[PDB]
Amino acid sequence: MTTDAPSFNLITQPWLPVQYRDGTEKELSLLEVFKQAPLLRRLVGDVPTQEFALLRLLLAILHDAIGGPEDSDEWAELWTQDEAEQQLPFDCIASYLEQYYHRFDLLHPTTPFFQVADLHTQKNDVFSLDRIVADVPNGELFFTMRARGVDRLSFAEAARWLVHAHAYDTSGIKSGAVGDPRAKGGKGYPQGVSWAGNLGGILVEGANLYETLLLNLVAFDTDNLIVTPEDRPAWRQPPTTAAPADDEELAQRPYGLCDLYTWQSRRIRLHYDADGVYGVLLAYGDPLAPHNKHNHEPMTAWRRSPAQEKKLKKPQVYLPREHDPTRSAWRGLGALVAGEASGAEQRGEAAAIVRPRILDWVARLVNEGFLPEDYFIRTRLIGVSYGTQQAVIDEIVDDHVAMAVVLLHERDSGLGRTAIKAVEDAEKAVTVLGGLAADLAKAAGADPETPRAAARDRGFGMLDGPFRTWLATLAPGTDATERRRAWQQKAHRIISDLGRQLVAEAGEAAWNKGKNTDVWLNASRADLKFRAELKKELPMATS
Amino acid sequence: MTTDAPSFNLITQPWLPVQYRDGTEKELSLLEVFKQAPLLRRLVGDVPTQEFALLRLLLAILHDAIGGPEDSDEWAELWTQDEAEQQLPFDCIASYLEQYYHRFDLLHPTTPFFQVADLHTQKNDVFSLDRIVADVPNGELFFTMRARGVDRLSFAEAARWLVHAHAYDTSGIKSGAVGDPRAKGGKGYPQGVSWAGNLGGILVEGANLYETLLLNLVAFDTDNLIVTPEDRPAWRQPPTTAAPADDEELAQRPYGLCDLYTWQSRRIRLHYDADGVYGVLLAYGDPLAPHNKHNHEPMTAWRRSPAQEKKLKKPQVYLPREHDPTRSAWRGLGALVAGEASGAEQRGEAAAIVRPRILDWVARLVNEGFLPEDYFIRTRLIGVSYGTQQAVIDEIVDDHVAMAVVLLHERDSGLGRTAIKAVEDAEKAVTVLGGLAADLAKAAGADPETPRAAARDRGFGMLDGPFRTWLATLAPGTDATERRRAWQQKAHRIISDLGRQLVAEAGEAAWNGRVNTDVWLNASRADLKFRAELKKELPMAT
Repeated sequence: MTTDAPSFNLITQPWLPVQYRDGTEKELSLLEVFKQAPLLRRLVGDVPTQEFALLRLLLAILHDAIGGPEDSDEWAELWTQDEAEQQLPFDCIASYLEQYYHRFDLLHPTTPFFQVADLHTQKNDVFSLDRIVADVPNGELFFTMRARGVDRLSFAEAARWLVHAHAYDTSGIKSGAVGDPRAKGGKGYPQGVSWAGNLGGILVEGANLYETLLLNLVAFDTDNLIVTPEDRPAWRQPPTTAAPADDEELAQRPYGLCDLYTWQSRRIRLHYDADGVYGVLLAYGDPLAPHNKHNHEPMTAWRRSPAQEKKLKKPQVYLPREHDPTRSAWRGLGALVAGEASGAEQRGEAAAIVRPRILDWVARLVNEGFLPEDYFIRTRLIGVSYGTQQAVIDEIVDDHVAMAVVLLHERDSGLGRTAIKAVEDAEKAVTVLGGLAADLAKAAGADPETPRAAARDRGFGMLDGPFRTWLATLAPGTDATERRRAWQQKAHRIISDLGRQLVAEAGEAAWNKGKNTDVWLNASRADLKFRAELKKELPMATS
Repeated sequence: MTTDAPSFNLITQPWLPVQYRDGTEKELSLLEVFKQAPLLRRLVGDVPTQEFALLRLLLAILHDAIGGPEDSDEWAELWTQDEAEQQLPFDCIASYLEQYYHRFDLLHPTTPFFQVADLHTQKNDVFSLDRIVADVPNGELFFTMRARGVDRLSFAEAARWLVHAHAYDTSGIKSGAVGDPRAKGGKGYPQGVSWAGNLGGILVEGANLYETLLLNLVAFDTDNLIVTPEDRPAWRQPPTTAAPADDEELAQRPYGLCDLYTWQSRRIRLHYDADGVYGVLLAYGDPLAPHNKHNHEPMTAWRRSPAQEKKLKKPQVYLPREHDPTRSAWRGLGALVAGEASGAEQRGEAAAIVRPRILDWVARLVNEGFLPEDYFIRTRLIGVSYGTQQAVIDEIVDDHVAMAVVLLHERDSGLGRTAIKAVEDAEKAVTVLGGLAADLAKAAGADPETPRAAARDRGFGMLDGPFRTWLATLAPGTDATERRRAWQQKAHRIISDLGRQLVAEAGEAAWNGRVNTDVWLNASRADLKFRAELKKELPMAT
C-alpha cells in the first residue's frame, strides 16, 4: 500500500502535455511520447520554457538510449522524411528505460526523480510551490494569505515544473539545505541562475515531434563539441545530496550532452500526499558557470566579452548571447545564420564560435546532403529574462524564425547574405523613421527621446509580419537581386505610410499664435527631409 | 429595469475586509467601517499596499466630511483615549457620503467610481485582471494560458485593486486610451509609477482603526503644508476622461490631501457581467512628478538629491526617500525621529524637511500636550519596490516600528538621541561581526565576500528582535545613559554569541573528523581580534 505512495513513475503515467496534428490535446507518459512522436506537432508546456527543458530531457534520453549519433552517417539511419515511415527507435528506448525504472519515479522513497529524498531545512520548513511555478512569485514578497491556484498541483504538473526549475531558476537567496556545506545559517546565498537560464536558447522544430527531436540530435563528432565517453544523464550518476559535487569532480564536467541536458542546478524535494503535491524545499544545487562553454552548449549563440576578459585576467572569454525581449527574432539573423553581431570587429569575435553549434549541426547535415537545401525549419528562440539582481523573472522569451535551410549553407555571399542584408535594410529604414519622430518633436518644442523611441516601435511593429514572410520566400531557386529589391519596395511602402500617419498625428496637435503654425511649416519641412532620406537608405525601391 | 441598472455602491455594499479585536474578520461597507472603527483592530488588505491606499481613501473622506482639522484644537475635539467613548463623527460623515452617493457606485453607467465609464481601445480589447492584481503578473509575459485565479474577481475584490492601482502601479508601456493625446498608435509609452509608488510611505497606527484614522488626520495649519481652499477628492472634481488634466490645471495641483490621497494616476475601466468582474482596461492618467513635493506629501521621509539638481538645473530638489527592503525599519529611525540620514551633510539636506510631516504632526500634537509623552504608536512602513525599469513589481515592503511618542519630543539629546545612537551601535557591532567572518574566510583562503555578507544578515537578524523590544523600554520615566548601556550590554552578548557560532562553524569542518597550521593559527587570531574590537566598538559593555 506504500507501493501506491511511490505511484508516480514518469515512464508510464501521463504527465507530458502534447498536441496531435488533428488538434487533440492529451498528457502522455515518456514511453508513449516516444511511440507517438511522428503524430504530434509539439509539446504544450505550461510555459514555453518548459517545452525547451523537457525537449532537452527527451534528447538526453535519446542520446543515451543509442549511445547518441557518433557520425552524421550514424544519425542518418534514424531519419526519413517519408511521412508514412518515420519512427523513433522505440525498441532501443523502451529497453533503456526498462533498466532505470526506479530512478524515474518521482515519488520514490530514496532515488526519487530529480530530487534529494532527504532534504530538510533545520526546522523541516515546507515552502509553497510559488517556488517552482514560474508565472507565480513568492508569497513572502507580496505578503499573501490570498491563495493563487498554487496551493496544490497535480503530480503531473509538479513534475513539469520540477524539471523546469532545474533549468530555469532565479539566483535568489534560497533556503539552506542541511548537509549543504554552504548553508550559512539555514540560507543559501546567491549562487547564480540555473543553467538553461544563462542561454539565449535555440532549438530546431520540424512539422512533427519526431522531426523536432532528430533535428536536434547532434552527432558527437561535430566540429567544436565536447562529448567525453562517460557522459551520462543525472539519473545515471550517483543520487545527489544537499552538497554540490566536489570541485575535482566538477573539474571535468559536464561530461557532455546527457550530463548537461540534465544538469542538477538545484536540489529539490517535493512534499505531497495520496493525490496531490502541496509543498517544496528548493535549495542550491550544482554551480556551472557559462564562461567559455561554447564547446559544450549547442543550444545558444555566443558572444565574446572583453569586460570579463579584463576582469578574470584570461585572454579569450565567450558567453551565451541572451535573447532580447524588445527585438523580434529575425532582427538577429546575423548571429544565427552566419555568427555576426554588430560589435564584432571591436571585441574580436569569431563568427565560427558565435553561431550556435546546433545550427552548425544542421548546416553540416545540409553540406553533406542528408538534408535538401529547400528543407524548412522553425528555429525557435527560448529564454528567460531575469529581473532585478537575477533573483526574479521579469518575462519569458519565446520567438522563432521560420526559414529554409539554404540560409545556413549560404551565410557567405549566398541567399544567407541577402537575408542578413534585408535585415540591415529594415534597421536602416526604421532609423529614418526615428529621425522623423525627433524632427517632429523638435518642431513642436518637445523632447525627442520618447516620440523617437515610440516611432521606432511602430516601425519594427509594422515591418515584422511582412519581413517574416519575405524571409520565407528565400529558397534555392530565387534570385539575390530580385528579392533584395522586392523587400526594399515593401519596407519603403510600409514605412513611408507610417511616416505619413506620424505627420498627420503632428498636425492634429499643432493648434492645441506664433509658435503654433510653426509646427505645421516645420513638420512639413521635417517630412520632406524624411522622404528624401528614406529614398536614400532604400535606394532599390525608387518606384 | 432597475435590474437594468446593475449596481454596487461602495457606500452601502460589503467590500473592505476588516479585523475586530476579538479576531473576527468580516468584509464591510464604508458606512459600516466608519461606524465600527473603535471596534476594529485593522484593515486586512489582500496585500499591505491596499491598506496604505485604502486608509488614504478613508482619510480623504474624513478630511473632506469635516472641512478637515484646521487647528490642532479642532482636531482635539474629536479624540479621547477612552475606548468607552471614542466615536468618530459618524453624523458629519453619514450625510457627507449620502450627498455623493452617485459618485461612489462602482458600476455607475456614467460616473463610476475611480474610473472612466466611456474608455476604450481602437479595437476595444479587454485585458485580463493581471493588470490590477499585484500578486499576479501579465499572462502575456509568460504566455500563460491557465488561470491562476484572475479570470474572475468579485465586485468587492475588484474595487479594492482598482483603488490600489491608482496608488501603486508599474510604469510599463500601457494600452492607449482612445481620446488620449499621448496614445501614439494604441499604446501609451512609459510615464512613471502611480503616485504612492513614489513614496517610502509612512502611517501612524493605533490600537484600533479609530485611532489609526484620527492619528493621521493632519491639521492644515501644520507648518510646511500646502492645503489650498480648493482641496477636494476626485469625486468632487468633474469626472475624468481618457485625457489627462491639462497643464494649466496640474500647475496649481495637487490641491492638498483630499486631492492627493485620491489622485487619478491612472485611467481605468472595469469590464463586468451581473456577477463578477472579468476584464479591465488600464491606461495612463495624471502625471505627478515627486520632485520638491515635500510640502504636499505628509506620508514619506524626504531626501535632497544633488544629482537631480544638476540634471534639472535647479538649486534645490527633494525626493521621497524610499524604503529599503533588505533592512528592518528600526535601522532607519534616524530619519523618522530627527530626520537624520548618513549622507546628510554632503547633500545639504535639511533634517527639518527629511522627517515625514506625518511625524512632525504627532510631534506638534505632543508638544502642545494633546497626546501625553508616554503614548504608544506603531509607525508603519509601506512601499513597493518596483522592478526592471519600474515596469514590474519585485516585492512589497511592509514593516513598522513600535515606539513611545517621547521619541519625537526628546530627539535633541534626550531619549530620541539615545535611540538613534543605539541603532548606530548595532550597525557598528555587526561590522565587527562581518570582519570576523571575512578574516576567517581569508585565514582559510576562501573568498571573503559572501561569508561577510551572510554574517551581516545573521547579525541584523539576531539584533532585530531584542532591539525592537529595547526600543519600547524608552518611556518618559527612563534614563538615557542607563538605557544606552543596557543596549550595548545586550548587543555585546547577542553578537559575541553569534561570533562563537561562526568560529564553531568554521571548525565544524574538522570537528566531526573531516579534513599549514596557518588556518588554525590565523583563525585563532581572527577570533581574538573580533572579540577585542567588539569590546572597543561597544565600550559601555562590562
